[PDB]
Amino acid sequence: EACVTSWLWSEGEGAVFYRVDLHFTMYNPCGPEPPAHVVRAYNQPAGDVRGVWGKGERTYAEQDFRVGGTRWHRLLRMP
Amino acid sequence: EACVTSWLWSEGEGAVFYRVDLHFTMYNPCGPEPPAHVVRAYNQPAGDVRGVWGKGERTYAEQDFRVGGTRWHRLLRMP
Repeated sequence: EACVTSWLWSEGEGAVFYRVDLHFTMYNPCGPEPPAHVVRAYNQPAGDVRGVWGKGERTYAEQDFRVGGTRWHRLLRMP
Repeated sequence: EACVTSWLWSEGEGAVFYRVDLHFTMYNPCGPEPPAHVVRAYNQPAGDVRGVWGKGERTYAEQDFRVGGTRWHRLLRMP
């Protein structure tokens, strides 16, 4: 049982910032449901990747994408 | 501060299963580092999607992919 993280922010005014942490720790979920738009945004397969940052040790991949009508960003661990 | 989840399993003998939960709750991470191969597998942009299951209310998208030499699967919430 352990953990990693990633971040998730949007562009345009009214932008939201996200510091997400993922825990790899039969019935029922594990809590509530934030704004559902922030879920359908962190999951969407942004097949395009145009960034590789961080300092490794740790390696993050940066990936912009438009959903509906709002441009995001999403940097995830990538060893 | 709240939560969603998703699952992550592999094919071929010696397969691992994963029940992952994501918490959208300046310095430092948030814990340890599981087997790094399971991180570089849940993050990889599987741009291809060939599944839409669950019962909605809740909606999951199913998406197979080959990394290196191991075929996975990955079903994520998609409202």
